[PDB]
Amino acid sequence: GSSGSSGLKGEPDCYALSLESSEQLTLEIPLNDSGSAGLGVSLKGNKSRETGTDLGIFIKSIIHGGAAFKDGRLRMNDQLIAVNGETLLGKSNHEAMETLRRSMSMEGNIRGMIQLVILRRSGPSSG
Repeated sequence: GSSGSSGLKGEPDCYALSLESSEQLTLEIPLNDSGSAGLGVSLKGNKSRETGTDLGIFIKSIIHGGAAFKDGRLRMNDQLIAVNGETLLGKSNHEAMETLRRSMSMEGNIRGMIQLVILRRSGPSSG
């Protein structure tokens, strides 16, 4: 490591260090007691007419006093770019949602947990 620079007179730019890019979070929810029935959360599908495709799947709302409640800390409208390592965007509203319950009973079986990969840009253009 160790490396830098000095000088520069003007700098045709405010500041550039690292290119910005959407962020991703990884939440782990155990399906030990919940798995029995399932996650315990509801999702909603969003369709786009501008594209004519399926934006994907997004959380609807976490049901407190439950299992997901723990992770409920999150907020609905959480696009599921994947789940348990399985992609969703590649699938449709049905399929996708069909995979969840799958991985929920599949991973929650041998594993007992489910991972949720969400994508949230840096900032929703605020300022």
